[PDB]
Amino acid sequence: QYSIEKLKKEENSLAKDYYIYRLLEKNKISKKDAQDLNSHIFRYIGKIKSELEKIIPLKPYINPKYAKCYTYTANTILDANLTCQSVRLNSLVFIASLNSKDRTTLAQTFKNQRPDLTNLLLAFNTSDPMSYIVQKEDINGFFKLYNYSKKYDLDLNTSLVNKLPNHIGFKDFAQNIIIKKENPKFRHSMLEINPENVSEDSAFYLGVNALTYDKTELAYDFFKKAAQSFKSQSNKDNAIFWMWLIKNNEEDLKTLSQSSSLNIYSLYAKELTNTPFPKIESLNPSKKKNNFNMQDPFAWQKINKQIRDANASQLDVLAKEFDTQETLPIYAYILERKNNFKKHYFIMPYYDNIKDYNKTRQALILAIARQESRFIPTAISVSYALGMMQFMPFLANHIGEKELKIPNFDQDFMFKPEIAYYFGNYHLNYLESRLKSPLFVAYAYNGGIGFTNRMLARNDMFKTGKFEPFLSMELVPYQESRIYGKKVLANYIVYRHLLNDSIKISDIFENLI
Ligand SMILES: CC(=O)N[C@H]1[C@H](OCC2=Nc3cccc[n+]3C(=O)C2)O[C@H](CO)[C@@H](O)[C@@H]1O
Repeated sequence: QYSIEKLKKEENSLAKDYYIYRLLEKNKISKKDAQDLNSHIFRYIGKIKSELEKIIPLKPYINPKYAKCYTYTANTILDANLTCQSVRLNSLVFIASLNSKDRTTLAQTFKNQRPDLTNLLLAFNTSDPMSYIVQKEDINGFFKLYNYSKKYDLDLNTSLVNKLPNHIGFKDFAQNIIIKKENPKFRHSMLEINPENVSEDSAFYLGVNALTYDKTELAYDFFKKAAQSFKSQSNKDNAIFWMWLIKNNEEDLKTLSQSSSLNIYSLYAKELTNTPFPKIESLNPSKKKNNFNMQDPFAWQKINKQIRDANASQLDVLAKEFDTQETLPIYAYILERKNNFKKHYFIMPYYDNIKDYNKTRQALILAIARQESRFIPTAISVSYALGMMQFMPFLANHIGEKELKIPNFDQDFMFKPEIAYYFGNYHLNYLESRLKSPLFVAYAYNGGIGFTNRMLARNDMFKTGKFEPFLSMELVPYQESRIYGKKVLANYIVYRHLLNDSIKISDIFENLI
């Protein structure tokens, strides 16, 4: 392994973070090594933060200007100057902590300048603050209360619900309560939001909301508004698909069958309309090799930043440089960006390691690897998932040390295609044998089998129903996994096709119920 001094000479990157983390967790960083260190951390969040602050806990940070203001409590707040008073009253917990006499006083003080404060102050002098804020139609206060406690739930009138989307907090709020199935009175009130007043994801989610109460008309209008406003074509297609499912206008399905975006919805539309399968590019570079060390994590991280920080002209220079068999995953990575994501790249690198698996298992492996890494051997994620199949270190060690007992096993073996594909196959077997559907497998690869089993046990998920299974696909409670499923499923269809082992996507959907 590389020492801390040798890491310090490399550019900040997720690779460097990973390796610093690995020293940390094996307790190989002294208090003296850890001094100048958070100048060397590319992204100072998560576990590397936790770990480095067990050595050097951070004193900061409260602004030197308001330092005075954090020396008062709910007992001494009326002794605070007027700035200090207003600063501390940013916290709804602080306000809750005050007694009701002090709230009445402070509320008189602020009714002129800060009636936002006044309203919250007076709100916490009632048994139900939300109800007070709702009656005042204080939008800022509504969201402060929502962030403070998710437990307030109350019917909102048309006037008020239509003001809510104007606030930055609305999107997360709506997605939260609709996916989690919380705040039933909020959700029911959101049926009266005018579609004119929302766009993009908010409008999409309000469409899902409307379906759950069997309000198909409002749902369509919500989905329509989502389709017209969405930035990405994939999302636009998701919304058009619903537009069609609800009303069945063939204009909508045709638009969807003709989409440039390859996704489960455009694939399904093409199947229903007898539209041919989309053009999949074919990359067979003659040249066999170049310099590039495909096993070097640091080399990838630098070439990666070059590919993001590159004008459409610098890309052509990289494309030609990496036009080899050895660097085929990079070639395709560059190409994908270069042609502005209009062409469809579905490579099959390191094929010898999977050619003996049945074709259906091959497709799943490839589908997962495409989404997880675009087949970059030394790919590292923000949570330090490793290699082409993006194994979390816990699971990689459990498999390699305990289950497959590989000799001299290190987790950096996940950077090896032969290992990635083999551990991938192993883990996929465990999941397929319990879940069957490759969609369900995909949810569990990403978010674990506990989460997936909890979801399938539910009465209202992946059961029979008017809009099933598409509705349940919209209600998978982890956003990361909800998206991952859709994408891996589309990769699966495509890879089964390229492997001369086609399946109708409608068959996939029937076996979800
Ligand atoms: C390298 C990386 O961060 N991969 C993550 C992957 O990132 C999606 C990627 N998507 C794309 C898309 C186009 C080009 C390149 N990439 C990537 O390199 C990675 O997202 C998954 C969840 O959906 C994560 O589990 C996975 O670790």
